[PDB]
Amino acid sequence: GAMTARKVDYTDGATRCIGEFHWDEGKSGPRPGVVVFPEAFGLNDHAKERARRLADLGFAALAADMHGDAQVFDAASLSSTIQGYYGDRAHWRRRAQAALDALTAQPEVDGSKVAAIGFCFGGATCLELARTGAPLTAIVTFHGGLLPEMAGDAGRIQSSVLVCHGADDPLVQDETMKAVMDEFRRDKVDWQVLYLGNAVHSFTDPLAGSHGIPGLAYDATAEARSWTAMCNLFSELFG
Amino acid sequence: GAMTARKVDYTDGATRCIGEFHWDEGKSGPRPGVVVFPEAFGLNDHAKERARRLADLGFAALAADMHGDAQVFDAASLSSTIQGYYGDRAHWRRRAQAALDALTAQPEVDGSKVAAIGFCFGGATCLELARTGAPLTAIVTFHGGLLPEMAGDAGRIQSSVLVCHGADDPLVQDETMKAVMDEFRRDKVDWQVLYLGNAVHSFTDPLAGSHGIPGLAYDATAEARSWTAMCNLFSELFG
Ligand SMILES: [Cl-]
Ligand SMILES: [Mg+2]
Ligand SMILES: [Mg+2]
Repeated sequence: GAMTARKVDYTDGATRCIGEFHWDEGKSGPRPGVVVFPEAFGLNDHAKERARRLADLGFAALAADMHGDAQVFDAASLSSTIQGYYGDRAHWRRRAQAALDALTAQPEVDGSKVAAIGFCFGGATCLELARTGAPLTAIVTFHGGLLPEMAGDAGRIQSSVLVCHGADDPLVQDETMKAVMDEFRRDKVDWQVLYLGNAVHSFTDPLAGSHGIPGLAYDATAEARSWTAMCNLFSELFG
Repeated sequence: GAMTARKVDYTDGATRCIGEFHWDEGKSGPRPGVVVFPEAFGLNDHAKERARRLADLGFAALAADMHGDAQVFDAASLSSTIQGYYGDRAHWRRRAQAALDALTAQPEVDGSKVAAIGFCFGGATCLELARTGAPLTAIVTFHGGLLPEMAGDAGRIQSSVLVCHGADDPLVQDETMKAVMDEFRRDKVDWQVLYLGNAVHSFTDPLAGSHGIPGLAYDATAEARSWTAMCNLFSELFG
């Protein structure tokens, strides 16, 4: 019947992280692995549920702890450490790589077949990680607040890229989306961008409206369609 | 085993059209109907194959004859017909509606569950037809050279809209895509736009390169992914 989950301790320098690894015990042997990067709030029920859903699709999934000590922040207390990441992208990248290493350390994971998904800040985190040249098959971002690349990033992405974007999301500027697409074009990345009408930021979270942060709202249609697009990409590229 | 096809005679004023209707004889009773609008060349093997593939998915599909007398043009001989449509959008719309009426006339079609897909000019045709307020559940455009709306079109689309766009297609301007998306936003249409990286115009046709028209090339990845997105939307909205 049910999927199983277990805590995974890992480190990034002096920071101790506690992720949660989801897999189907009913399935035997190595299988594709997915890192799930949460929203800025941190490792929360939303991210863990997405990892569970991935285990139910036949994957081994690690819900990542970016902040360390499984810390969760509310809207008020958040800028430390989110600005920490934007102001030091090398540090941000190492923290993401630590999660990918923790995934690949699990014996249920086929290390040759790994991907990453992420939500909001976690979506941005997927793209940062891909830009290091990590050996990812695919990344999928969900309402990710993507950044333009750093000098030296050109040509490094090895993964397929699917960006699922809320078409009315006020937190992501048109100019940024165009710049990122132009990077993908330049490098001939295997890329897609799916614009989801009537969707804003955090469209995948039924609690999106609970934070009192403007520009965040749930849209079940966008959640379903983006998840299906992700599922299709993984089925195409794995197995 | 195999799907079946039959010719369907219909008229738009003085113009006699000969479409081709595809269905599974193994399936009994009314089923969702799809009009397939071809590229500018006219009713050809490419369009008929897509109608066949739709019949294999459980739909009743009419490959439309826009030009009349099942006429096909090559790249050289094409403009007199095509400029005819762009210079008289009301006429273009009536010609499209005649195909939709011919579909709905077939006893295998559930008239309450109809959609339209189109390729290139046929994609543009789907959007023109939806702008009349036709009772379509969904339209899906594949490398469609979409036009901005006519004065008086606002609020009229009742269908879901999925636009599958080749991200490097030189025949469709960024400004046009942005304008169309802004119409969808304004009216709160149930819309998506899927940008397919590395794809140009006519990405769904393995013969795209055979016409000697610059900007046209096949991309099997884009063909597959756009077809899957279409199939998903139909499964979501029908049944
Ligand atoms: Cl669903
Ligand atoms: Mg490459
Ligand atoms: Mg509406």
